[PDB]
Amino acid sequence: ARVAVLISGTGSNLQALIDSTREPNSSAQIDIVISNKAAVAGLDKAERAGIPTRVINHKLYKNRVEFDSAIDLVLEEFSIDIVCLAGFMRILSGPFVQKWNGKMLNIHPSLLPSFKGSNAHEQALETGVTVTGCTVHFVAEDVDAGQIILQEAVPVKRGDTVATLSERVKLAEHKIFPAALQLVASGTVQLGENGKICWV
Ligand SMILES: Nc1nc2ccn(CCCCCc3ccc(C(=O)N[C@@H](CCC(=O)O)C(=O)O)s3)c2c(=O)[nH]1
Ligand SMILES: NCC(=O)N[C@@H]1O[C@H](COP(=O)([O-])[O-])[C@@H](O)[C@H]1O
Repeated sequence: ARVAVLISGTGSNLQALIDSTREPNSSAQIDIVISNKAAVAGLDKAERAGIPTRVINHKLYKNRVEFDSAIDLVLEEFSIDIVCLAGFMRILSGPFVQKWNGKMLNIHPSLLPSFKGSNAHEQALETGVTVTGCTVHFVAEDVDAGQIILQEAVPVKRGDTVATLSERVKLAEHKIFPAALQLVASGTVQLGENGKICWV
């Protein structure tokens, strides 16, 4: 399965995916890394690994559909089968999400459905949970319909901040995200006709 990784920043999840896809038994190959922001560290990791990179500045487009079209064109150029969102900070348009339904994964730093949206760690700390975690799910038009592939719980320690909590959660992301990619790329997991997760 040919994979694109969309990033917006540091790219530690990207790096975890690169490491796992270079394993002999990997069913996924990363063929293109797309950032919406230039000069982010995730682009260096991609280039260091020999993976083509494309910057597609969302700010240069009129709306999301024009921006998403630029991305979709690169995905077609590279004959992509699967799209991993790994720190991607742009909400995607409905038709794009529809087109890639059942083919686009996302890592989210909470135990969905808890703490949706952009500041999950902030919300978790404000709420005072002692257990949080991360979630790999298929992307639907809203974070609510996205079918969940894997999750891993992570403890919240007393005194945790966004910096320390996100550091601990990221260790779990770097585990379940490569595993979830391997599950989908190998055909072991897919969206069924029900639209719910199907294990083969
Ligand atoms: N249709 C759809 N699209 C996408 C893209 C990722 N996910 C799944 C990941 C869900 C994680 C939560 C969030 C991700 C991005 C957020 C956001 O607010 N982006 C602002 C810029 C904010 C900023 O950087 O200051 C914007 O795009 O305007 S929130 C989805 C999805 O499930 N459905
Ligand atoms: N909007 C979703 C979101 O906030 N996802 C989070 O962004 C980080 C990306 O880090 P990375 O660039 O080092 O992989 C990850 O911690 C991921 O859980």
